[PDB]
Amino acid sequence: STLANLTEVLFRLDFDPDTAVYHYRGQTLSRLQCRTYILSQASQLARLLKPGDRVVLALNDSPSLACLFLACIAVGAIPAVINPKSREQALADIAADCQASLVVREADAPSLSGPLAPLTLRAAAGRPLLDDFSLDALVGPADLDWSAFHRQDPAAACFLQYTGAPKGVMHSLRNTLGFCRAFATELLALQAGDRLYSIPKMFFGYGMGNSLFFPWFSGASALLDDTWPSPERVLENLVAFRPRVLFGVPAIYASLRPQARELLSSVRLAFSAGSPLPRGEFEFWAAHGLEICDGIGATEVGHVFLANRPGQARADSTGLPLPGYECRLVDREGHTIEEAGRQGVLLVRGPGLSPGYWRASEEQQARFAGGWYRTGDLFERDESGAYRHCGRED
Ligand SMILES: Nc1ccccc1C(=O)OP(=O)(O)OC[C@H]1O[C@@H](n2cnc3c(N)ncnc32)[C@H](O)[C@@H]1O
Repeated sequence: STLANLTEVLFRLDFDPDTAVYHYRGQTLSRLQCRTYILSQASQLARLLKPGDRVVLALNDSPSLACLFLACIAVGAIPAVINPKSREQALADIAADCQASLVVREADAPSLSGPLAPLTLRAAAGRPLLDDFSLDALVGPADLDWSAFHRQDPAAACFLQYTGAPKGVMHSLRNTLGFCRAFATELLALQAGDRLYSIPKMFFGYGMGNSLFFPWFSGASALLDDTWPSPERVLENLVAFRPRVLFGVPAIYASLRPQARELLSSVRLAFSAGSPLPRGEFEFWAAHGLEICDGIGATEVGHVFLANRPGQARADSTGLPLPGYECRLVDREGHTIEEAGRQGVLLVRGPGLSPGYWRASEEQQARFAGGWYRTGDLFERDESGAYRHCGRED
């Protein structure tokens, strides 16, 4: 296989550079604007990080976060995005687990300490559209025409996602493009220019796909918001941004019921993940003319791998495996279940599957045994081949 770089690959995708990619605080950035800034920032990060160095980003959703993440990948660093409001010990544990060289935090955040503590840098106060994260002062201004991408095997780790003792899921160029194609192209068929709004943030793998990657991958644009998603703020964003595609979770759709008319003004594709979408929620929204598509993803599988298809969703159901994925149910003795209406543990293989955990015991890595990911979820299949969640194994 040819050595490649995920950021470089995204930049080569054939979409109009003048179209929007990210929206933030009433402002918009084009593909070209972000690419220029990412390359400039990469030229600075290359003075600080060697290929392979890990980076933890403890930041609220913003274009600067998304661009910094891709600039890290551009230089061969391995970033991970975590909750900016993580307790100090939790951030320390993650930074220690991936042996991070650098942590980028919110303004006024404390410095990391302890054995092999990473360098801590801070975002600027005032929430600028584009932030240098003190790099101008630390390593000097950026180069003007940087393009020194670090190219590596497409199966090698290029970023981490942390969902007990923290476990970092490795994601590679190959399986990232894999989960993007299966979900953004094959399931949702996102179109260039589509305005996307994910309420879940980029420290959740669901939100990272929705907001960080799919805009680049499909030529769409995403609203990024660094404040918490109170129903009041979600409503403000809906009215201001008018997204065509909404990524939520079941409780969010419940909370949006009083604002159904405003949501229906612009939302044509409504997705729900994270936990099962109740029939009552599906049917409330159907009565207002909105189909909600329930699908399951997991960090170890990159994104959604089994879902209701737009135009064909059904209540009280998780739908069908996405193109490229294979799903299997096993009984308590490990035997494959062929019958309908019989629950078992769901295993999955396919394009989005992670190559493994960054640092783990053999027992932890055994969740990936045999080229499948063992979800730990109990599911049953009906005669049509559709799946329904039934709980967690024990
Ligand atoms: N990482 C993701 C990317 C995309 C979309 C979701 C995720 C995501 O949730 O990733 P996590 O690793 O935090 O959690 C995975 C676990 O969450 C549960 N689950 C998720 N979606 C559903 C659903 N629709 N119905 C029923 N259970 C669901 C299930 O227990 C699963 O094992």
